[PDB]
Amino acid sequence: TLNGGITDMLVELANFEKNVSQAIHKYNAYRKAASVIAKYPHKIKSGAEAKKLPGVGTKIAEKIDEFLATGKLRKLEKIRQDDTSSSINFLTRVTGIGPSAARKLVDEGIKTLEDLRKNEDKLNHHQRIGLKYFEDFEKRIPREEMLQMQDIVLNEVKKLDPEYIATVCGSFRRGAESSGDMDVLLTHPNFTSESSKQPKLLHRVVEQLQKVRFITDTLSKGETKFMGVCQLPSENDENEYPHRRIDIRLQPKDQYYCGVLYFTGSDIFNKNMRAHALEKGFTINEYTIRPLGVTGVAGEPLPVDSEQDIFDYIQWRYREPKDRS
Repeated sequence: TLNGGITDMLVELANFEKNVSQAIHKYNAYRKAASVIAKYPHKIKSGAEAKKLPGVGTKIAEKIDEFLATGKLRKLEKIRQDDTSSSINFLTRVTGIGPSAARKLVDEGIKTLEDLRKNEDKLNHHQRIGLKYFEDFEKRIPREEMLQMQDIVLNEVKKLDPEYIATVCGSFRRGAESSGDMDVLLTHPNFTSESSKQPKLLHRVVEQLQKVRFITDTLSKGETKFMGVCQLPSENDENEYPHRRIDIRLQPKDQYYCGVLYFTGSDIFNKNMRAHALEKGFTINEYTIRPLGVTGVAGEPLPVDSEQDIFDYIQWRYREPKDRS
């Protein structure tokens, strides 16, 4: 280009006056300056040459002049900041606050982490702890620490009851050098899809994990899923281990490996695996795999005793989790 940087700036400016301002006659103005400058066959070197062109006003020349000196524009910086549909996506980075809540805070004035902490009365318990450990929850968890966390969790589970099965899933299970959090899939032969719902099989693990000081906060304690906060034991060291997000999911025995498969995923891998079951005439859920007919009529859930059965069913060779990108 000769003037791309100017027209880019100008069009973005224009779309603000139509989207956000609904001041449509400044849209039309900014557009005019884009078209002419875009048709002007020389490289603009300052704002006054533009002001000549029958569409670049003083204020636009006033705008263009800034862009060619710094390499940026102050007007567009704060507009990119104050976007309602981008400030909503930063508030959702706090656990507990979905877009539902994120909408509820932004147009009421609160849109920043400082302003979130300027009005804690407007946010529930889950959201408050999420807001408190926010920076910690930003951090990655090195594999080293994941391996330690796994030790604690898996040792406590086995001690409680040999019949419990616990698998740490997610990118960790795919052998990733770092993780965002920990997600434990847990089952017990007393809990099946036909059986009567058994919240204490989950409760007992969570409580033991609190007893040994690994679990430090509860965000969400359900009947089949726990969401909370956890922390490695230190001794006493400058900035000890940061607080980590942990989830524990209790699944029915007969639906467990479908769960492990799903939660170990990779998103992309799960999609590709599901499309493929579908090509072979099977449907895969995080709970079951079933024959699928002609129409979307699904049949009876097939027996799964391992991740391997599911691969067998859809005619794939087993994939190591490490190879599930």
